[PDB]
Amino acid sequence: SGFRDFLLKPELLRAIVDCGFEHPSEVQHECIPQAILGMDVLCQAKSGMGKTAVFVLATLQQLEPVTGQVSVLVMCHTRELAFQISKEYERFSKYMPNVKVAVFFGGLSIKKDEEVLKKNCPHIVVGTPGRILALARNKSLNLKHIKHFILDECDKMLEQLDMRRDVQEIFRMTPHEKQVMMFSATLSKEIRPVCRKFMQDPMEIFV
Amino acid sequence: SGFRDFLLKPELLRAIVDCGFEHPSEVQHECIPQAILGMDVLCQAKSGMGKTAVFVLATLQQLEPVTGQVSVLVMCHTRELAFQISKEYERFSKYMPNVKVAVFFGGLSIKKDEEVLKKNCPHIVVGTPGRILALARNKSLNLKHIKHFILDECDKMLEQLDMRRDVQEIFRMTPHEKQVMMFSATLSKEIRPVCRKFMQDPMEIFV
Repeated sequence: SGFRDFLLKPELLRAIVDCGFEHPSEVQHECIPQAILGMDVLCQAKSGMGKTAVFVLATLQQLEPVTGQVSVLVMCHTRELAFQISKEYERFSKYMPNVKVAVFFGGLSIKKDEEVLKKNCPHIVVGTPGRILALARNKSLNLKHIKHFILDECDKMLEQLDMRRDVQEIFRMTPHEKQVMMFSATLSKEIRPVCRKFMQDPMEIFV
Repeated sequence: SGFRDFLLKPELLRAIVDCGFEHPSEVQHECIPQAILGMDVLCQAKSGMGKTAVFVLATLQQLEPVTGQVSVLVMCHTRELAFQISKEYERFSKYMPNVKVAVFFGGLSIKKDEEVLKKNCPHIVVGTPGRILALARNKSLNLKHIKHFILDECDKMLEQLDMRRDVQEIFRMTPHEKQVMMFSATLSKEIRPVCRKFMQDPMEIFV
């Protein structure tokens, strides 16, 4: 199964080989090619289909790192998944020197997060709506350079009125010209339209 | 838990756990506790035993950061390993935003390496003997503050008479009061004594 069958940069393909993948799932086969071109995506895929890899690979492939600038924002509902996402970015960026990732899921002292943003500004930020919004509101987190807006476990986030509003306020702070992708193992018929309100003629896949 | 019993500072233990590390190798279990106390180390461990993690964690734990000066020097044989060591440092210094690392493995104009030391002096330097010595000789790199002298793939380095001489000249420029640690997948009986000449009653482990 050609991960090499995708148009990926050499350093990226090499990292994938090192991780021992060799077989994209049907979802990866149908999402990655379009995701790499910056197309918006709404994807419902069961556990094991490799949803994280889809956006991790797609965003690393499009990454045009600028020191002191955050260009990728990923948000999700569970703390465990947030760190697994960061783990994945590290795995696939093994041969891409200086690609920095930071996780802001909710640690006492927002000051610590501000210090990371100020002294070792990351290129990719992964976190929870509340904390991301707080950092954005106090100006520690500059969101004017986001080129990729990604939500994982997107239904759990948007189905809750309070978290939905937070995500909406954050979205409003980012550039219009950007890629938006959302993933979840479960996307009810009722929540799908809500996800699409953040996208532009997105590719859709439900399994 | 795994690394939770290593008596590492909060910010460091957190990075370890958040990065998904819960399985210290036998080598790491035996070396880390002593390395953290500043003990010199001579270690032979097969690939996958976590040699780099040993000195990355030990040195981050002992690091007493001073703006403008390098306190940790790591040198190895292969260019690829040099860059992965850098990734390891970045990974575990996740919650230590002020700590900076740089890689100088040659290949390009030394002026560029000089540019780094004159504007963004790192606390940790990783590179090849030839280039480190050159930067040291022209004064760009001040080695009078090194508290940790580390060699990975030490046998391949000390094996070559010319590379050995470069290492000896660099060593001579560092403070007497420092920690010296050497690692490799293979330490012949003939090169072990050569490694120990740079150490003071070191802990030795050969597996």
